[PDB]
Amino acid sequence: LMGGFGLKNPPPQILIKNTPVPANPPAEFSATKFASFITQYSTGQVSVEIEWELQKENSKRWNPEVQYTSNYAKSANVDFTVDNNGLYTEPRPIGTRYLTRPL
Amino acid sequence: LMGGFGLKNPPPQILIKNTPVPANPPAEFSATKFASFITQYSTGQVSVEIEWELQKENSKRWNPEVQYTSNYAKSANVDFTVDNNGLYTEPRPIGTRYLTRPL
Repeated sequence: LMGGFGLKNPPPQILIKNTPVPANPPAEFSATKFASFITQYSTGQVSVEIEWELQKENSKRWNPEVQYTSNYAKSANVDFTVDNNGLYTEPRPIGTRYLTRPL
Repeated sequence: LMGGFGLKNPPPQILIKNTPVPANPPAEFSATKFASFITQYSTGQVSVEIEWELQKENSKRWNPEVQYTSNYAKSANVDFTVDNNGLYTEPRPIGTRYLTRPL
């Protein structure tokens, strides 16, 4: 209901964890669980590649369609860009429904 | 300078004429040119087929382009349509320059 593709078998959850690295243990054995660890974290790169199939528009409509367009007029910023502080923003929601089809 | 494709050898001129059909000549010979003809005209269909080659847009631009679009708001007529008397009209000139390229 929030929109998109209902899947019986969706893309799987991908789970990641830093492996615990104990700190120095005591010199005599204790059966108590280790509470003492070397503080650490991890970083890397992730890539996602998705192939999408397209359904082409077959229309015989004579007159021009409504299209999504950026405003041609001047402004202080460009839509869907960073500002002078480096903050990327999205000016508005963009749906998918522009082209038309007979009912 | 009015725009378009300069051609050394353009599409040729296609010339058409109704063939003259004399009216009834006099019963004695005259060498004078016929001035008297059966009035007629012609009608038919004409087809023109042009193949156009396209140059695709390769851009890496991140933000959306300016696009030609029809206005989404309501109005009394639809652009590029006939009116209630059957008169087809063109609301405005449409150029070709919307997509962008680096210089």
